Parts: sequence; structure tokens; C-alpha cells
Amino acid sequence: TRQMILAVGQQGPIARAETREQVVVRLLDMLTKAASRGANFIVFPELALTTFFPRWHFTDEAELDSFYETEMPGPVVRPLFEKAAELGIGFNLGYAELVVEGGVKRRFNTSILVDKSGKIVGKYRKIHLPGHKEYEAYRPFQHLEKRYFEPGDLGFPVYDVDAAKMGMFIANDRRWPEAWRVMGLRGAEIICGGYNTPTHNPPVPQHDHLTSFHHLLSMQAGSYQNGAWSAAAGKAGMEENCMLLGHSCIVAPTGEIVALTTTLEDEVITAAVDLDRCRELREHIFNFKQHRQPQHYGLIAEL
Amino acid sequence: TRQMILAVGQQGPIARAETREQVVVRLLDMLTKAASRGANFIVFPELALTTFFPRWHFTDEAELDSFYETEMPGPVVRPLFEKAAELGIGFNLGYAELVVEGGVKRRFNTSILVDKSGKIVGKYRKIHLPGHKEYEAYRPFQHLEKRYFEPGDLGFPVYDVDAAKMGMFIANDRRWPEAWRVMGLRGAEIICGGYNTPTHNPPVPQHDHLTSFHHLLSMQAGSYQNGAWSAAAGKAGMEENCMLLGHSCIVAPTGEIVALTTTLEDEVITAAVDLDRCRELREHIFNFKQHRQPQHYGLIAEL
Amino acid sequence: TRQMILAVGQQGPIARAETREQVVVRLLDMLTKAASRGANFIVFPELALTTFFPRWHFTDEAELDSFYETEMPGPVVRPLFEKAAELGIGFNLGYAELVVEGGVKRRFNTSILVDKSGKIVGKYRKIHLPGHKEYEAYRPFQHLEKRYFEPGDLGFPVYDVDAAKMGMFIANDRRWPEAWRVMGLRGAEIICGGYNTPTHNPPVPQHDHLTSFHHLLSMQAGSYQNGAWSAAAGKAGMEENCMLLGHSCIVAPTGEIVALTTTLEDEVITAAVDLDRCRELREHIFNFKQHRQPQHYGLIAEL
Amino acid sequence: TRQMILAVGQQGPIARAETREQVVVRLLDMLTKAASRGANFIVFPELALTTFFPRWHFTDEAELDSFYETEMPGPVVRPLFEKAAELGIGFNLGYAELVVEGGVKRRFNTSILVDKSGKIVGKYRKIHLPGHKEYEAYRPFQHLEKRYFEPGDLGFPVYDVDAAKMGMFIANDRRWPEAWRVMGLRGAEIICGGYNTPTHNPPVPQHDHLTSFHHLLSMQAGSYQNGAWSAAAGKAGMEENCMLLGHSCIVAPTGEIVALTTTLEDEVITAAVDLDRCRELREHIFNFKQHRQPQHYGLIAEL
Ligand SMILES: CSCC[C@@H](NC(N)=O)C(=O)O
Ligand SMILES: CSCC[C@@H](NC(N)=O)C(=O)O
Ligand SMILES: CSCC[C@@H](NC(N)=O)C(=O)O
Ligand SMILES: CSCC[C@@H](NC(N)=O)C(=O)O
Repeated sequence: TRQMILAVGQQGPIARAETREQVVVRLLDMLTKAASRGANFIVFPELALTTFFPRWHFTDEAELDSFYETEMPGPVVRPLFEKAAELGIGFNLGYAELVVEGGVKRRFNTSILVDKSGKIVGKYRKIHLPGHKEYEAYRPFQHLEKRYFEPGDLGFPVYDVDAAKMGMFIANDRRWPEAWRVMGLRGAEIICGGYNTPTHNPPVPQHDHLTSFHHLLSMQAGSYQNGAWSAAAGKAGMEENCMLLGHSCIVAPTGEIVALTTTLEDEVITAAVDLDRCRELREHIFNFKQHRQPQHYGLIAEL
Repeated sequence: TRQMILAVGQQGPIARAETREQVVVRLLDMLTKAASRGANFIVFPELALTTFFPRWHFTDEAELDSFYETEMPGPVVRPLFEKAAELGIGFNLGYAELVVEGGVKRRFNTSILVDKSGKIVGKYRKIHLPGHKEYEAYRPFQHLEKRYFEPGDLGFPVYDVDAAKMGMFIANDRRWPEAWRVMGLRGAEIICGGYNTPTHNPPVPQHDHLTSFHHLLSMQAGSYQNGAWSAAAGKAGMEENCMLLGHSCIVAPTGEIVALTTTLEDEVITAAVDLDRCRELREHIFNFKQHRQPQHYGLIAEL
Repeated sequence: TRQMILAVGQQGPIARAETREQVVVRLLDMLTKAASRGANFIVFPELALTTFFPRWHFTDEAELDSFYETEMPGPVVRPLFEKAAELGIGFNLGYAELVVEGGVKRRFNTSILVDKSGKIVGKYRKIHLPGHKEYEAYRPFQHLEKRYFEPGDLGFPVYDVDAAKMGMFIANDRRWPEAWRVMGLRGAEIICGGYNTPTHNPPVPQHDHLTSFHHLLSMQAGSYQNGAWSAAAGKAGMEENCMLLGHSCIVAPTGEIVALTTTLEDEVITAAVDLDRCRELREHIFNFKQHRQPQHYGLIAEL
Repeated sequence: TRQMILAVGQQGPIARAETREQVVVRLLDMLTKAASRGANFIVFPELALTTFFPRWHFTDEAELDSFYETEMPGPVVRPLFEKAAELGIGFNLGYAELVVEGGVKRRFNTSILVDKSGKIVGKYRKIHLPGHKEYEAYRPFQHLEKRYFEPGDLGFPVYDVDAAKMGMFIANDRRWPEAWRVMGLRGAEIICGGYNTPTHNPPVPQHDHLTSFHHLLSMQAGSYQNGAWSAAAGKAGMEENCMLLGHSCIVAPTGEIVALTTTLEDEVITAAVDLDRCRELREHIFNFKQHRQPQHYGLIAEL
């Protein structure tokens, strides 16, 4: 009947000193709890293996490199893949990727989709890098993603994951209608990803109290307008003196929030997903082929 | 100047036999009340001069033509333009446009922007036509816009209206991120329009209770993601046996609803608008030039 | 750790001709699915064994009586209690109760709490009966609850159900702050019930589009202000030509909706419940003993 | 008359050294702007004449006393009353009240209603005092209202203000259903007040991101369940190193937010108010006399 149970594994803070081994234990616990509640897939946060290091300015490259993965999975993360296969629960894992190509140390904010067999089905590299590239003194904490990562080079792909068409977004990406639309046009039935969203907005502090609103607004609108189920897993709580947004969620193709976290700690939420529900939108009010007039959208793709 | 007061003139039902003269009296009343409350611009509904005729299956061309405007403004509508100039309040008026080219009739669902001097400074023709194409017997009311109108041929332009950059959308258009984005890329500071949205949708009645939700979600998301003020003027109430959605609104560039109607009759709402507020989004989180990666949005413009 | 998994079993329509045996099959299916997802308790709708008969005017007492239960459980409903005990999942069941006392045929809109052992722990009889008492011609459908039931005679009790303090409300009750507050003062940790809420409001049709809003507003506010988890199970869909509201939900003590249904059919939703979370409100902003000034609330209890 | 235009005058921060003369200039500006937009009544914040001093632990009584009013109005505040009478616009003003009885000082967190003739027609003293009673070292700022004020002794009265029945609440009061209900039972058509709500709460920081949610939820629910129009005027912005909540609002008797502020500075919002709108709730779903069962609400009034 094209049904499944989707889960989101929200993470509480990860300390700068907290080891990957310790984080994996936490991820394994949520994956196991999710499976016990019938979930067939669980979405984890953006950069879920470390503290959100872009908040600091690094002068030592070796120290910066320590936060990146040079292989996926390595011996430390391996246990998560083995448990996923064992319990038949796939997952979306976010991490910092370091790959040397043509003499260049390429750094990406990455996420991978692993199926219920523990196999990596697809990868995505964050295209919309927020923040800044140089240290900015007026900020109480930095957001140097433009400095520590380069824009993704895989576009916005949609993969077949256990008979479900899934697309990935990473944090800031969720706020751009273009990311959602490209994946919607590729037939995505589920669009998921994670995020590290501070509740304080240094550039525009007058928007601080709207942090939850803007995050949920983006998820609801993206789902509705593309007739896609969506899920966002945040890493929340007070991490290294910076409060991060919670409200991890699962959203229906109608834009209705069907599951929402209420704590700022490791938390699992689940929701029954019917892939055919996408038709209520994609065959009617949002029947792309019948209603879209692309000859008028050219400006969106102009360089 | 960067400050102004925006108004929305929601309309109650317009009967099939209600004359344009009677409708103009109603529009004049709202425009006058809005100006008395400081407004310098008022947004009126889609097809604001007649009942929403696309709900019927027409068999007589003369009858169909009777609901269109062959000139703008004609002697009957002219008074609205004269009062707008007198009180210094521009407006957005929706109407059915009938044009004859070399003996060939062209039909559009149209809206025009009139400045505080009563001069027409811009036009837009509905690009996203919703509904079905043929008569469907099971429906309590039809929605045959695809038969009675041709998709707009003016694209999604943005016009200068009394020191404000304004873009127009018409009803269904508000649900498409592409419409909003094109105008956002053209620098729109205010994106406005009207709508006739039945609270019942024959093919997907399971979404009926979400009518307000979907309407407001579309306005809030469009405003936020484009850092634009927006306004939607609905024609609400029980019109010719079909209940139409109210909840006309004015929205800030943050996606915050700053004004909302609560009746289903002619109703004026206003809100103070600071055109520089758009910068809170467009120079920061949604600084297009600095964050967008159009090279990866090509699919959106593919025919 | 005072934790559990709460479920809501929303019902789709129940036809006037649909038998209790058929309804029980549907209830058993949801209870089983809920248990498979880890739930320890499931909330069912108000009058969950029959169609919402108050919508019709009855002239035959025998016909009216057919919709009431004279024993709970009887041989037909028995299977549900046996399965609850088997799988270790308690439930809240709503039904029409007919009891003869002192020569009077007493009729109540009732709900019972059954623990994970299949034992009836407590009963509640609807105190706030909405609608009217006499046939009213202007209505497209009636709501004769005042005619078919008498106000409950058990007050608003709170019972110990498997180590959780649970209070019950029935439909309309959820809109009255008094119902919530009495149970809050009695220490309720979970307040639950069901409802049959038409999306059309005959007395005030201008509120039709606010049906979901008012229902969710009532649940969120009640939970927040009493620091109680809550759950509302609706019977939704087109039942005997009357559309009933869906949006069954589970709400945290903060008023946050943690689970929401998206269909208008039989649907199970679940949420992890931590009873100690109530303390975040009841020991702080809503620390009753420290902040309430009952000497000023007398008017609320005046007859 | 049953029609009027209600306004809310949100205040930006008031510095510790900012004089009442300077504050009155700011209040006069908003009152004048509101009247120019047709308003006949404007709601100002709680303790609208000074910085929110309860955030400090005082050690000098003279210093504490300096933040209170010993007369209302004194020569410095009188101009506001004179302008209100001149322009025909009443107001709700919050202030700290110091009364001396037989040499004994009485302190209240107070608000008064002034009609369009500039006459004081009603007073209310905050009954629900939030916060803590002793100095708590870990807090970045205190909230010692329980020490600086005595619970109000006037109950929750409802006054006639220019043909409108108005009731007052002060800040925290808006979160208690009892406050709203008493005024609802007294026939209030408009329930209004102001607030100083930090977006950070030291003892329960996990609710910080819900500050707007909880504030609006309280206003919407109170209005709906009592069929009353309501208005909340906040003093927002970064005041003495503490960020205060904005989102000042005007709400319809249906719980619908009809106007909302979007800045954290002095800001005026207005909305058309029809006093007969209250009937949509109070003569139907919330027809108190016909539906309430006070005999079962006794616990709410128990001391
Ligand atoms: C600096 S923009 C706001 C924060 C951003 N966070 C991430 N990780 O992308 C986000 O869009 O969620
Ligand atoms: C038939 S689709 C839903 C109704 C549509 N109305 C108009 N007028 O475009 C709208 O998008 O608002
Ligand atoms: C007639 S009042 C609106 C409908 C009412 N329904 C029930 N069952 O109580 C409710 O309050 O949900
Ligand atoms: C300390 S409780 C939260 C803050 C409180 N503020 C005031 N001024 O009452 C309020 O209820 O808005």
C-alpha cells in the first residue's frame, strides 16, 4: 500500500570534547527506539557527529580537520550501519566531509541516505551555505560555513530508498523554495534533512523570537507546494554556550505538521507515511504538468 | 519616502445580477474609508467587478462576454479612478479582460495597479489558471477558468507605484513559489493581489478544513522567502450558493500576518508599511546575490 | 521514569446501518496497530459505537434507544476489552449510556477509562451538552444533545490509570476552561476525550472555516494552562451527509501539538509521554499554590 | 453606538534613566498617531512610565520608590490626559502605584482606563504576580514582583468606557483562565492590558523559543472562550540588557488575531471593533446561561 513509518532522531547538544564513539552510542539508542516503534527510516541532524564547529574561528588546520570525516563509515561509525541493517531501518546522516581531489582539500557539509539494508544509496552536499567567510567581531558566536565548506557539487538529487523517492536538504537549504522545487520536479515523495539553527540571529536580532516560526513555515510551505512528506531533525539545546533550536518535525504533503519534538535533548518522534497521499496535491491543485508555465520562470535560473 | 499605509478592501459576495454601478458604490465606500484611516493604497479582489462566473458552464457567448470589461475604465468604473486621485490613494483592481484583435477575442483574468494620482501604472494577467477544462456533472459548482481565460502573457512584472516597487499575483498564483520568486528577483517590496477561493473543493474535499491554512501558509511563506510585504484581498461569503474564503490579509516581509479580516462582508483592514523592512531579509538570510546558486535551479525553467 | 506512549484512534464515519460488531472490528484494528507501535493507552472518539444520532429528530423511542448501551461491555464490545488486556493497552471509549434509576430512563453521553489489564477504572458523563432541545427547521442537520442526554452527574473526576493521573472530557467540554481547570486542580497529568464536530456551524456559519482552529486552540490552551498532556480523538469524514472534523491530536503540557491526524478515516497517531514534563509548568509559571488567588474567582462558581 | 476603532501602542525599551517627561512625549506621539488613524481608544503597556524595575534586587527603599507614582496624573503625566480629551481617544495606562495609608506604604502593579473625555473611569491592580520572592544569584536578571507589589484588591472589574464594557488584565494575568472568565461573566466586550515579558526565563529556559507562542495562545483562547475582543500592548526590545517580547496584538471574539506588531520599538496598530460581534459566541456556542454548569466548578473557587 506504499506505506511506511518515518522517524526523526533529534539530538541534544554535542560538546566539543564529546567523542564520536559517545555520539554513536546516542545515535544507536535512538535508532533502536525508533525501530521498536515500527519506524523503517530515521532522519538524523546536520553534522550529527560533532559539535557545530562553524561557530569558532580556527587558525590551526589540523584542529579544523579533526571535525571532518575522511571515510564513511569509518570503524567508529560502522556500528550504526550494522544496526540499521540488523533492525531494517534506514537513515539520513549528516556529517562534515573532507575529500582530497586534484590537490585540493575539498570540504563539504554532507548528508547520506542509507537504506534498511545498511547500504549507502545516495549523497548530497549542502548547496546553500549561510553565514559568512571571515571572522566578524560583532557576533557573539560565528557561523563560518562559507569558510569551512564549499557549495555542494551534486545538485539536488532524488534517490530510490526502499521504494520511496527521497530527496535531501541540509539546514539552511530548507528556506529556499528552489531546493524544494527541483526535488519536487524530480518526483520526491519525502524530502528530509537536519539542522543546527541558533535561536539568536546576530545580523538581525529582531527576528530571534521568530526562529521556530521561520523554521516550521519553511517546512510546511515546502511540503505543501511540492506535495511531499518532509522531516527535519535538529540538534538542539545549549551547545557550547549557544542555544540551538528544537522543534524537529515530520510534515505531511498538505503542509500539516504530524509530529513535533518538545524537548531540547535526544528525542525520537514518528509518523505513519502513506506515499500515495502525495497525489492529493500532485494530481490536483499542484498538478505541475497541467498548471505550470515554465516559459515565465526563466529569471529563477539566470546566472 | 519609505513609509506608507497599505489597505485591503475585502469584498462580500457579488450577485450575478448585481450591476457594476452597484459594485463601484461598494468599492468607493471602502476606498474612502481606507483613505480616512491614512491608507495610500488599497488592494481589491480578483474579478472584483462581477460575481465569480467561472463557477458556471456557459453555453451562450454573449452571456459570457457580459462579465468582461472591454475598456478600463469605462464610464461606470471611472468614478473609482476619480476618487482615488482625489483622496490620494492608489489601488489594485481585478477584472475580466476582453480584447478583440483582428476580430479575434482574447480573454484574461486581469489586475491593474493604479497610483495615488489615479493613473494606471501596471497590468498583470493570471498565469496559473486552476480548475478543470470540461464540464463535470458531479460538482455543485464548476471552476472553468482554463476555458474562460488564456494564461497571462505579461510574465510576472514589478512596477513602480508611488515610490514603491509592487508586483501582482492573482488568486491561485499565490500558491506557486515561482510567481513570488520572479517578482522577488525583480526587487518587489510589496506583492499583492486578490482571490475567489471556495472553502469546498469537489475533487479533494478532504482538504476543505485546511482552506484558510493553505491560503495563509502561501502568503506567509512567499513574503518571508522573498522579504516582501504582501496583501491578499478576497471576495468572501455565500456567493451564488458557493461559500468563499475570507481571511484577507496584509503580511510583513518576515511572513508575520499584521492584519486579518474577520467577517465575510465588505471589510477594510490597514497596516503601516516600511519599505526598508525588506532589507532585514534581503540583505541577510535571503541576500540573493550572496547565497543563491542558480546554476543548480535549471530544472525549474525547463519547458 | 514515568514514561509511556499515548495513542489516539481517530474514526472515519460510522453509517446509521453499520453494526456495533463492524465498529468493534475497526476499533480492534486500531488498538492492535497502536500496540504494535508501542502504545500503552489509546483514546477513542465520543459515541464511538454508532453514527452521531443527535443529528436527527426521533419520534420513536425504541429507535432512539437502539443507539444506547445498556451494559458495558456487552457480548459485542467484549472483544475490545479482552484484546486491551492481552496486548497491555488501556483505552478511553465513548458511548451513549442508558440506565434506569428510580423509574427514570437516564441518558448520558459517556466515556470510560480502561487500564492495560482490561479493567474499567473510571467513568465520566458529559457535563456540557451543546446544541438544542427541540427540532429547529433552519438547520440542515440537528444537534439534539440537550434532548437525548442529561448533564453528567459525576463532576470532572481524575483517576489513576496505570500510574498516570487521567481526566476525561467529552467533545464540547474541551472548549470550557472550567472543565480543564477542575481536573488540573485535581492533579491530572493527561486529559483526554473524543468528539464529533461538524465542520458546518448552523447557528453561526461565518465560523465554519475556523472549525479546526477553534478545536486545536481549545486543546492547546487547556494543556498549557494546566500543564497537562492532552489527546482528542475525533470521528471524522462525511457521516450521513454531514462532514465531521478530523485533526485528532496529542498535545504536550506546553500546549505544543506533538501528533496530528491528516486523514478523515480510521487513523492511529502516537506520541511519547513523559509525565514529569508537567512539572515544567506546574512548578513554575503555573505553580497554582504559589500564584492563584481563589478569593477573586468566586463568580466562576456562582449559580 | 456599537462600532469603534481600537489601537495598541506598543513601547520600545524605557531606560533606567529615561524620565517620565521623555516617556510622555513618546506616549503622546503614539496617541496622536492612533487618533489620526481613527482610533478612539489606545492600549499602552504594563508599567508604561518606567523601565521594568522588578528585574533588579533593590537594597534602597528611596530608589525603589522613585519608580512609583504617588498621584495620577501628576503634572508630568497630565499632558497625556489633556491630549486624550482633545483628540477624543481614551487609553489604558499601566504604572506602579504607591499609596500611603496611615504612614504605611501600599504597592501595586496598576492600570487605569481613561475615556475619550480624559476622565479616569476605572482601575485594576495586578492579581497574579509572577516570578520569585528572593534574590537568586544564577539569574541574569530577576523578576521580583512578589516583593515589590501586593496582589490586587479590586478583583477583576468591568467598566463602562464610552459605550464599551471593558475589563483589564496586567501581563501575567492573561495566562490565567480565571481572570478572563470573571470578566467574561461580568459581560466584558473588550479585555485589554499590557506586558513586560522577557524572551528568556531563567528557571525554564527550555520554553524560551515558545515565548511568542504562549503569549498569543493565551490571548486567542481567552478571547474565543469568552467571546471578547482583546488587546495586549507589550513593552518590547532590549531594555537594560534584557530582551522583551513584542508581538503586541488585537484579537477578535473568535480568537482571530486581527492586528500584530512586527517591530520591537514604539509601534501603533489599529483594528475596527464591532461590539456586537461578541454575540456570535455569547449567544451561541458560549451562551453561558444556557450551557454552563457552575454547580460543578466549585473547586476553582476553593481557597
Ligand atoms: C545563518 S542562517 C540561520 C542558521 C542556519 N543554520 C544552518 N546550519 O544552516 C539555518 O538556515 O538554519
Ligand atoms: C481551484 S484551485 C483553488 C481555488 C483557486 N481560486 C482561484 N480563483 O484561483 C485558488 O487557488 O485560490
Ligand atoms: C454544537 S457545538 C459544536 C459541536 C460540538 N460537538 C459535540 N459533540 O459536542 C463541539 O463542541 O465539538
Ligand atoms: C515571570 S512569568 C513570565 C513573564 C511575565 N511578565 C510579567 N510582567 O508579568 C508574564 O506572564 O508575561
